[PDB]
Amino acid sequence: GVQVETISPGDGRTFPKRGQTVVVHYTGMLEDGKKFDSSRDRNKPFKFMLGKQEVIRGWEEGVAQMSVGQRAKLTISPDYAYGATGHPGIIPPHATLVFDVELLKLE
Ligand SMILES: C=C[C@H]1CN(Cc2ccccn2)C(=O)[C@@H]2CCC[C@H]1N2S(=O)(=O)c1cc(Cl)cc(Cl)c1
Repeated sequence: GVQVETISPGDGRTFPKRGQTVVVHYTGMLEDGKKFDSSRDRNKPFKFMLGKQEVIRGWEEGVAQMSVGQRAKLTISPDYAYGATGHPGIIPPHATLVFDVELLKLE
């Protein structure tokens, strides 16, 4: 599954739901490894629409637990990320992922 651990608090009121456009900054890391990607490298925020399965399941379930303004750590098991296959060259097989996510706004 996905574990959500808060780093810094959001508004405690505005939590995204299916069909909303969520704007975030994030860093993605392998558990027991290093960073593999971040939004903040280019500084252009990452945008996605919740509940359209355009991001991994752990994001779908974990970002839905975040409110606007919040920064949280998401720990995502392989079955909620990229499973047995991964994405060779960036995410290995059977990888647990850790993300530092900051939910900026709904757009
Ligand atoms: C590239 C940005 C996305 C990619 N996706 C969607 C997705 C789309 C197609 C293939 C793999 N993943 C995702 O679901 C998640 C979570 C949202 C932020 C980013 N990733 S990510 O795990 O950091 C990532 C980032 C990058 Cl550069 C490549 C991969 Cl294969 C995965």
